Amino acid sequence: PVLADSFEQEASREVASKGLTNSETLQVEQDGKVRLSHQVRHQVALPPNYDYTPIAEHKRVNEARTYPFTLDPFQDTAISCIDRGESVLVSAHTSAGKTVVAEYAIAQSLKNKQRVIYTSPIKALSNQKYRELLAEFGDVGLMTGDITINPDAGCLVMTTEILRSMLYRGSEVMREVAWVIFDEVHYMRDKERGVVWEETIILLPDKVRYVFLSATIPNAMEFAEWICKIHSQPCHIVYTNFRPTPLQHYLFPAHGDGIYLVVDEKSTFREENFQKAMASIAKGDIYKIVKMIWKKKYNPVIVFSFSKRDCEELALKMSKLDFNSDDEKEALTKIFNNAIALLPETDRELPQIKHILPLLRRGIGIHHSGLLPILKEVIEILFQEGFLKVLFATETFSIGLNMPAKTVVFTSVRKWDGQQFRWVSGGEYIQMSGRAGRRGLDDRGIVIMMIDEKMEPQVAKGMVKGQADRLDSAFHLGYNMILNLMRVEGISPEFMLEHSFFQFQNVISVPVMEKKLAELKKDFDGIEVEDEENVKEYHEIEQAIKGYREDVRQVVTHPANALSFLQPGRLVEISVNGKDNYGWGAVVDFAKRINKRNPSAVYTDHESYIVNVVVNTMYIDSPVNLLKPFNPTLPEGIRPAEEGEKSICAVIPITLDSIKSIGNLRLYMPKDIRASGQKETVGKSLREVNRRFPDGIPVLDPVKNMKIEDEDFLKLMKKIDVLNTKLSSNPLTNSMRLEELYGKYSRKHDLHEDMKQLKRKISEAVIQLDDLRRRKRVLRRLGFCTPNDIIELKGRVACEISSGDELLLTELIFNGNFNELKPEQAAALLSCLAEPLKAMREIAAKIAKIMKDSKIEVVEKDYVESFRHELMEVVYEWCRGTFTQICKMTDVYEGSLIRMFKRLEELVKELDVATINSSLKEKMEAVLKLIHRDIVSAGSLY
Repeated sequence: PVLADSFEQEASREVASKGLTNSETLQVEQDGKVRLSHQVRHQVALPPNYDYTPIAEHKRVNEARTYPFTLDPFQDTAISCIDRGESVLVSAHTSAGKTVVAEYAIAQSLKNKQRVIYTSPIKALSNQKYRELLAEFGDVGLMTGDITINPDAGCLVMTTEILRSMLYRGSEVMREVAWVIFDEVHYMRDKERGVVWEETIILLPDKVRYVFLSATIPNAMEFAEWICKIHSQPCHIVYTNFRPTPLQHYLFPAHGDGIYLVVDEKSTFREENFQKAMASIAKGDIYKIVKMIWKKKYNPVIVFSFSKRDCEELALKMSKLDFNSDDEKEALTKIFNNAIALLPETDRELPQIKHILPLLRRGIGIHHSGLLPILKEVIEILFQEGFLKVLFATETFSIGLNMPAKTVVFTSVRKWDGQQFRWVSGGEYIQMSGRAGRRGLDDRGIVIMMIDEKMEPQVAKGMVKGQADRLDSAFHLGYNMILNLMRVEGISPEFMLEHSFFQFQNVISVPVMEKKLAELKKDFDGIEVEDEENVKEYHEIEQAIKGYREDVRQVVTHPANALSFLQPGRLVEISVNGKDNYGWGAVVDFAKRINKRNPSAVYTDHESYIVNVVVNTMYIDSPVNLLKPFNPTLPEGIRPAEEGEKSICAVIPITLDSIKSIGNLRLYMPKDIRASGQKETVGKSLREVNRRFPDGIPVLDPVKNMKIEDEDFLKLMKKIDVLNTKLSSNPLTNSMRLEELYGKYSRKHDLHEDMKQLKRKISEAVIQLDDLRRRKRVLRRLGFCTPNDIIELKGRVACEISSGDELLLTELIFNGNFNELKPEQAAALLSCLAEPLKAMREIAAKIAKIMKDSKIEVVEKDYVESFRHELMEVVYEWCRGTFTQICKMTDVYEGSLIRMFKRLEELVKELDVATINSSLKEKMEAVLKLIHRDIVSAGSLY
């Protein structure tokens, strides 16, 4: 395919505000308004020799849909693609200003008595768009699993999954369908729902036209080419950095009194205001800012926290304040109780609505991942109406609601993940902050970023003036899809892979690699070194030496030997993960690693113990306030200081792989921790000891000190002497150029091994094929036949898609006909004293030996513990019947229930797809009755 018709256009709007500062933010226009611009870029991907007319030159004859306001060029061009009948992709921020474009496509379809599909990811947003489209268009139709009404329609709204099935099933409506409109296309990078999007598209007919709707996305021109490649047709892209109601961006430093406009409505980076801000460098800070905003009247606020545990402590500490808005509570309680009575009664009690309602009263709440879907949409409507003024809410919203604005306040600048404490990304920042600002209802949206760490200009420039995450494919070959590939005709797995966006992105990367591997092949074949033959043998010998003593380190540093040493004060040589030398330090303590985020986790012998060390070589700006206990993942920003930087004393966690050597020395370690100078004094002792051994600290001899006398060990040391001989005995007896000719050849060798690894990434769809090949090799040993056609067992999967592992579950059926009180062991596969949990584990490892036999991933415990015993006895007791009792048996939020209830249940119950093991199909309808009625009519529409 071919790229053409590229152009940028400028556009500018008018709004004036001083906001949260002392001065007016922008140089003012006479009206009291402010002239602000935004750019809007377009290009098209065209098929070879396609007769194209430049979209700028186009004139629409017949306005399908007509609009009251002046359209924007980001809109106006998309609409001319649609009217040229040329697929178009639009990314802009969720002003949902995109809607204008969709509305046009629809109306254009129905004007032509054609049919057109509108897909969103989620059943709910299907209803919301449905109601919206219904009110404007009439013959609209809704297809969820949940709801399905007037399908004999011309405008059909369906979940993305619906469509997937329909393309796989009878391409039925499809025949009359002109345009398919994908909302929230950026969801395709999701590791989960992200394959649905890709698959679906891939399936679709080269003859249907597309309208893609995205949030802003860096490279989307890679997306259109793909469409232009696989549905052989023109695809336009339409991007804008437009912001519906401009944003302002403050840092609130944590000593906490002054507040600094850091990025403007341009976005001009207020560099000076910033460096002022960093200079003025944590519970109560938040209250100060909470009160401040209700007082400064930037009225409703989402206070983003990254954990559930934070949103709950911080929403209640502001439940002291706005217990007012209570002449408003003289109205609130009523639509809030439009609910609790709609409940089952026993499931209407409990610490559920308890608490909550003062916060409701006090114009406040929290935001789940733990509440109830109605508990949260009452809130969402409480937020819609602004009855709640501060919701202490979490990163993650229902994918994705509509939310009140004016005020967005990050409680932080960092995110955990077990545990990197890492900076918010460019991407994360745009989404979360994207919530501040309301159309018309706000002359500006406000972003306030509680910072608490010295942070470089280019770091924050990346975070506050960054871009959104790449759309990168999330495709991969799952079984219950391979089968469906196999069965229905015309459509090979091998056709899917070659057609995936994934293999596409990979296809583009290859000329990229080539240009550099060809750029590196000029440079390795550019460095020529004298007596290369003589240098080499010398270079290799020194490297063989390098490699053996590494083997030695691995022994010493091993927990069988090391641990018996290493008392507080032990001197240790730190090179963490091999790249961060922090030199000598002293042991504070150590501990068996306790991986809490993952129960069934396995660690190396070296990675299995965590060591605390005082080092004094720590870069001074390292946010050492961030590293957590016995968690040797050192946050980005925590580095050792290099030649000519300032240092400090810190206590860091390491693994035994971070240890370069154990000294034969112990200094004094205060058991009084790092308490008020205690770690600094040790810092002075390290300074002393490091000054007392400039050359180095005497290392413990493995043999004379550590009683290490393995036969295997000694032979290693012997090899070392053997080399050290041949090496010394080399005619680079101080060759006067030894450091010059080594350096010259080492660069040659470094570039050589690097040209190898880019020679490998290069040349290799041919990557995805193996899992395909290997999944069939697994599959044939089971349910598909050996010529790769679907047999019986591949009926006991292929139709599923909601598989809690479709193959361990298909295999337990044709084997284990249990009782009634014990088969709640589906908790073991769908949640992520008398036990039949060995029947799945004896069956798994065999299945997992196959997955090992067909050369896929791993059997060993990780496949066997892939199916979790953790909450196996909890969901087990629920099979015997209170809602309030079961919640006393462990520690999982009451929102984990309506998911896993509908996730352990929806696993047991879609077995639609036409009959039979009798004893199953009956004792299991019972299995479905003993849990549904305990929280009966799930029921949740709006």
